[PDB]
Parts: sequence; C-alpha cells; structure tokens
Amino acid sequence: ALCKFCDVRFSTCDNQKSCMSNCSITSICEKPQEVCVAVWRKNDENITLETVCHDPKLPYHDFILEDAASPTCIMKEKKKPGETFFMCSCSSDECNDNIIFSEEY
Ligand SMILES: O=S(=O)([O-])CCC[n+]1ccccc1CCO
Repeated sequence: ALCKFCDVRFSTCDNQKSCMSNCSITSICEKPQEVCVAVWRKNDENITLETVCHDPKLPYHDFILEDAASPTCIMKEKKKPGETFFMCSCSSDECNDNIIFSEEY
C-alpha cells in the first residue's frame, strides 16, 4: 500500500487517454488495507487532481471505491447533485500516478 498522496493539486490533465499525477509525494499508507485514489475535477476556473491513500471500507466523496482491487486506476464518471467528477482507486504501488481515462485498454 504505497500511493501518490498530494491531496488536491492543480492539473493540466485534459483531453488525453492517460495522465500522470505530477505528484512528488509517495507515501506509505497509514493502514495496510488502504488503497490509492485519484480524483479529477474540472470547473470553469481550473482543473484539479487529488491523490490520496484511502480505506476502501469507507466511502470517499460519498462513493464506495468498488474498483479497489484493480492494479490500475481506471477513471469513471461520478455524478451526484451539484457535481460531476471522475474517480478511480487501485492497489498497486503508485498506481494513482498513471490515471487512465478509458476502459478500452
Ligand atoms: O470535461 S468532460 O466533461 O469532457 C470529462 C473529461 C474526462 N477526461 C478528463 C481528463 C482526461 C480525459 C478525459 C476524457 C478522455 O479524453
């Protein structure tokens, strides 16, 4: 359990099949059950990328990390009232550093 852990940073990730995190912090997750998470958001002022460790038995941003067992971080759209974002989780080393915006691969 070893993840990029910069929390929410500005990003230029847009209109590409995959993105790097460009996060310089790689952390040992505090608890062994934790997985890596990436969250991509765009509003009319900026794009951000959030990278953390998170326990997948706990919701994150009001969603369950159903993909926690995956070695790769495959972005999927999350829609709630007021906000749409993209999120993925994964459980291989620094896997939230290689963020894939496709299911084609
Ligand atoms: O802002 S949007 O509504 O179009 C969602 C964009 C989703 N997204 C984010 C970042 C990189 C790539 C993609 C899609 C693949 O090109």
